Amino acid sequence: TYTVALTGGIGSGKSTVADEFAHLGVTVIDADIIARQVVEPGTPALLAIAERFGPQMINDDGSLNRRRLRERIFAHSEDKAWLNALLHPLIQQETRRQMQASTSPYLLWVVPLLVENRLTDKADRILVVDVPKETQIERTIRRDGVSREHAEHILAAQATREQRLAAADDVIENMGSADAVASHVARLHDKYLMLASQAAS
Ligand SMILES: Nc1ncnc2c1ncn2[C@@H]1O[C@H](COP(=O)(O)OP(=O)(O)OP(=O)(O)O)[C@@H](O)[C@H]1O
Ligand SMILES: [Cl-]
Repeated sequence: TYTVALTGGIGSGKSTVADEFAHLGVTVIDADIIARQVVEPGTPALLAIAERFGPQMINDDGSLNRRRLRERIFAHSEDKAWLNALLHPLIQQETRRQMQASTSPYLLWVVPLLVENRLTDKADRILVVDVPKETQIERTIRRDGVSREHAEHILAAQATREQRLAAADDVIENMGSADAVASHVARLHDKYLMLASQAAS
């Protein structure tokens, strides 16, 4: 299936832009979303986590207490392997199920480390969601409750803005009015529909 890889730095709005494509009927694959769904309330994986590490891993609303699980892995690095063994097969299975169930003309794959892990060859097209550096920092501080200095450290551990733009086939700036960003998505959607038809012929 024709595949567009969406990437961008922390705070740029990968998920925000992907949602607009989803609204146009595009199947969006995002490993972070899938990882959250495999540990949703009532899931067997969440039960396994609670039975190993304790009922305090479950909040009163039935969801995973993510901070308590991060604390457990921080104190016991060996439990990272256990968590990976539990969750990776479920994430792989659900990724494949979603691919198979899709009936849209193309797939949008959210790939946060596309450039860093050198995956710029798997997708038919690369879309970069871009914002100024200061915008990344401001949106990350707000969402994640980190210091500006912490946000800067994350940026330094990710691909540079220039590297991401160099790899992009198309760039969407997640700035200005939300309506215009959505119109930009609609224009790219038509481009991708036509490229998918061209590939199919
Ligand atoms: N146009 C915008 N103006 C202001 N804030 C925005 C805008 N678009 C998204 N945001 C906010 O910016 C933050 C980052 O957005 P989002 O979660 O889509 O980022 P991401 O690139 O998918 O994720 P990550 O930073 O984890 O890599 C969120 O709090 C989102 O609400
Ligand atoms: Cl977390």
